[PDB]
Amino acid sequence: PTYSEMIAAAIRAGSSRQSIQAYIKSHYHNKKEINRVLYSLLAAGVLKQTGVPGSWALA
Amino acid sequence: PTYSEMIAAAIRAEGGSSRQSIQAYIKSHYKVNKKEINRVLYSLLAAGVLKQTGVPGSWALA
DNA sequence: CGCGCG
DNA sequence: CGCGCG
Repeated sequence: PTYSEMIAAAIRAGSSRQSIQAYIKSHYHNKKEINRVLYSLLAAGVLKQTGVPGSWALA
Repeated sequence: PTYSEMIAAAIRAEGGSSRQSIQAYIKSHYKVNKKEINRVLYSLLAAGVLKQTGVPGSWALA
């Protein structure tokens, strides 16, 4: 479905960008593209950051 | 001339040079983006040709 | 190496 | 907004 729901499913299943990226490919693109979506949701209040590497979780 | 030669020439003409300073000098003396300049500046930093002196940081010969 | 950057 | 990154 939409990238936000696929990322939400990855977190439900603190998850990193690499974890989220691997969940989407193995269940359903490049590091830059996924990062843009992750930071767009962070700007909108859907996600929260917890570093190096970037760990993501649902707000 | 090579990027190292253009960058050095930009640094000497400064009256301590910023990336935009080096970029503007090159673009009006030879008319040759941000990633390509920073690639060379930070490479010449690694080889000891240049030194940093902040945000975005100023460049100078070593 | 965190990088998403326009 | 520092970004050079591969």
